[PDB]
Amino acid sequence: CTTYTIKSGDTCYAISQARGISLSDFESWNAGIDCNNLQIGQVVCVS
Ligand SMILES: [Zn+2]
Ligand SMILES: [Zn+2]
Repeated sequence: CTTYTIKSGDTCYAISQARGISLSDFESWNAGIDCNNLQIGQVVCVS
């Protein structure tokens, strides 16, 4: 897991798209993450 910290206006889709990964793979690395309720400062895996 490469970590990334959620910033204002971030979405799981935009994070995935910017890194050239599928949103499904991103979800598989992020244990039931709630993509419609992200918190500023939340830490996610991007690899
Ligand atoms: Zn894949
Ligand atoms: Zn939700």
